[PDB]
Amino acid sequence: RISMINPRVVLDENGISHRSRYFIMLCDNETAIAHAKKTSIWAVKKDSSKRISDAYKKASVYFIFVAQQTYNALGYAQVVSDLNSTELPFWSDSSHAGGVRIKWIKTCNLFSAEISEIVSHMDHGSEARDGMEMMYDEGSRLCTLINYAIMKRIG
Repeated sequence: RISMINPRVVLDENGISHRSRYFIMLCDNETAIAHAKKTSIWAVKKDSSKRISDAYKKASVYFIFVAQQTYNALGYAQVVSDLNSTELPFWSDSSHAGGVRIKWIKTCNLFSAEISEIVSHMDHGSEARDGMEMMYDEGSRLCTLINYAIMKRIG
């Protein structure tokens, strides 16, 4: 099983790479995304914490940040620490299991129709669920689209 966009990337049964794994973060709080972009911390939901923590121990993990109401691209970051119940950001609530440190790769606030299309179909054809893992080809495409949109915006 080989990635459709990268012949050198082997995929598991789910279409997920063994080495690079991608999760979507759907944010509806300007204060939370602004805080995360300044302090490089994110809060992980209890519902997706086990799969995200297991991925952190096995591979490189990236969060792709998308606005809930618009699907605006907000950036993407590598997760660089495991879940910690004592380092939760101030905006977290009872639905969060713990915080993770992140390392921002790109940060923006823009719209891409191509990005919105991918997020709109990420749940096997339906709208993405917050915290879900995506396929390798979706994460690779989204990161490239963010890089390309940032690139074109500076011009």
